[PDB]
Amino acid sequence: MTLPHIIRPVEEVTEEEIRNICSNSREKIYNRSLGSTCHQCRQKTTDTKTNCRNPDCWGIRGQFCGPCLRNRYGEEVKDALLDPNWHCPPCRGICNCSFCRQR
Amino acid sequence: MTLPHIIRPVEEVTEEEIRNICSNSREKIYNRSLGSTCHQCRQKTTDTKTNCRNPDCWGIRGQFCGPCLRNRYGEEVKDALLDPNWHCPPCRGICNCSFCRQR
DNA sequence: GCGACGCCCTGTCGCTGAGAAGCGTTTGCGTCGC
DNA sequence: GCGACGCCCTGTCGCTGAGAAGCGTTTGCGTCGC
Ligand SMILES: [Mg+2]
Ligand SMILES: [Zn+2]
Ligand SMILES: [Zn+2]
Ligand SMILES: [Zn+2]
Ligand SMILES: [Zn+2]
Ligand SMILES: [Zn+2]
Ligand SMILES: [Zn+2]
Repeated sequence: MTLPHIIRPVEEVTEEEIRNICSNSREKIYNRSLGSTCHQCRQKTTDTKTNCRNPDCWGIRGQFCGPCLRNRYGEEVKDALLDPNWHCPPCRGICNCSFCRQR
Repeated sequence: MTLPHIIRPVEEVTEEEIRNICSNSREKIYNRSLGSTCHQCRQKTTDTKTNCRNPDCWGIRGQFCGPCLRNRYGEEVKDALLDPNWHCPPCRGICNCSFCRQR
């Protein structure tokens, strides 16, 4: 029951995907089917999340919303999506979410 | 895709289950459907395996065949099945299988 | 001390259930003679 | 050094793919006045 992690090439990031990056946590649209869960805030919403490009990454641990990457790590989702070598904070061992920081 | 770990009470261990404990690795009967995998030797066979009674155990990591528990840990499967508090070597942190010992 | 109301940077954790498995290439050792 | 054949305690590792996710109870702070 692990969601397959697919690495999206930087050249295939579209303008609509960039525009649908969340700019405020309260503006999110929840969808139990088409939404994607942010690893940090654990909300399943339809705004664009990051895509970890580490081949050894798995599941949703690499998916971060606009506000969460902005506020918890000082990184922009738009920059991460256009970064060919971007690795998620869990991959880098620097994730400060409520679960990863006690561990 | 994790096999549910069910704790079998000692009072419900039957005579047939005891008799079907493997006494020699070469006598095992392989069955891809009704067999059970031994965590140590990773063979899926129909001989009786151990049942870890630690509630926090999960999956097949607690299932050990007769010869493997006998040879790798000096414990008898019959004694382990009749032990109300028996915990698998992975739970005890003493598993010496090819995977757990490099880790 | 517990939570209101402004401020600026517009924000977060709890809980359950989660945490592989098994086919394939798989079976000890020591002392010999290839 | 690589693998045969006896011995006794009758035996084991490699590899792929595996390694949660998301609903619920969820949103910063400081300084006030309850
Ligand atoms: Mg799973
Ligand atoms: Zn988030
Ligand atoms: Zn990652
Ligand atoms: Zn984390
Ligand atoms: Zn075994
Ligand atoms: Zn166990
Ligand atoms: Zn092990």
